[PDB]
Amino acid sequence: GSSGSSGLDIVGIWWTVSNFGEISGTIAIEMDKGAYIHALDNGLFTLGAPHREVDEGPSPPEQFTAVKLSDSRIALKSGYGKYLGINSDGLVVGRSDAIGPREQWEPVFQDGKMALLASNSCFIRCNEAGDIEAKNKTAGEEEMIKIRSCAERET
Repeated sequence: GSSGSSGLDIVGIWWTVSNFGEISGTIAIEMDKGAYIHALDNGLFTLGAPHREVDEGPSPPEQFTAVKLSDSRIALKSGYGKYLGINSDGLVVGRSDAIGPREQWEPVFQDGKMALLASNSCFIRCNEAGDIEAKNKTAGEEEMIKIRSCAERET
């Protein structure tokens, strides 16, 4: 050991992005410490169980496909084959094969931090019960997520 890639948090085949321009293609998001955003067939989303190992990749449904559009907006595609669109109530759901307003997203980056902001001018997070909904504009400490990419590197 004593060599590899110091500076960027890389795990297995996923590396943390630096800016929006880097956030492209298949990517994975992490809300909790180890837990990832899971998807449901019924049309809901809950926090999936965390990983026991240190170096491991997320599940097929846990992963999401990012797509650049405009105005620093990217489209997320659930592993099931749908687009992550926020409901009227404010619950992160995925039941549409199109890129609508609710499907549109707007990532942020301040002092290194970052948070997935919905089209309703509000961030998103999950609860202990497993209810993923959009929170107020206020960005809490837990609200901070870790965006990871698994695209072609330059090494």
